[PDB]
Amino acid sequence: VTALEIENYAFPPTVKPPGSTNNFFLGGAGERGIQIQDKFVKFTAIGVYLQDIAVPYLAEKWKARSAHELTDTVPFFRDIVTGPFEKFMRVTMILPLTGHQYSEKVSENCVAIWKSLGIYTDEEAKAIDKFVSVFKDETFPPGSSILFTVSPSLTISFSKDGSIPEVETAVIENKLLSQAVLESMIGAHGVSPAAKQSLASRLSKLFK
Ligand SMILES: O=C1C[C@@H](c2ccc(O)cc2)Oc2cc(O)cc(O)c21
Repeated sequence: VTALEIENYAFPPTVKPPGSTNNFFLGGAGERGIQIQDKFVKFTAIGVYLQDIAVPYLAEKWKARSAHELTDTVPFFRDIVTGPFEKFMRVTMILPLTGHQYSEKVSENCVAIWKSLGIYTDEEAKAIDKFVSVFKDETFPPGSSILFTVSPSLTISFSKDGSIPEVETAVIENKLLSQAVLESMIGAHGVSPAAKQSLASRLSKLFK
């Protein structure tokens, strides 16, 4: 596939997440913004990479549907989130964020929606606690990146720019946390509609 450039940040077509050794391709990328006082403040640029094997898996079930169709289909993105393949997310900050600011916002989203499905055990709370522990002292100037590998486990890595380090920072062995992080971005209530549309556009075409 092709590379994508989002808000002056470049996402190449392939990456090598640090922990894994599988091949990944850029499924899509998009900005993430919030609405404050009449203005859409763009905070991050998100790149969603998928393991190569995701194309045959998704091609079987989502072939013959237009990009417009896939964007609305909620089960299409749930398959991207939960499929039996690795996912890698790059979150590059457009505006500066502290790790506490980032993890707290990640935290409530993940905890509340887990209460939606009545799957919130005391284990996920421990996963959340570790997640917050990873981010506690981190700071993320413009251009720095938060890297997530979602594996059938969540691997967390940090970079001061857009490059991928050779060694992660932490691994959290929880399947729901690893999935929630990605759901919070490209899910039904996903904070990056633009990443969803990029994913819809690029994967449907790949299915051809
Ligand atoms: O990429 C971001 C930005 C982050 C954020 C924005 C502004 C702010 O003040 C604090 C955090 O919120 C998020 C929350 C998520 O669940 C997943 C995400 O990818 C993100």
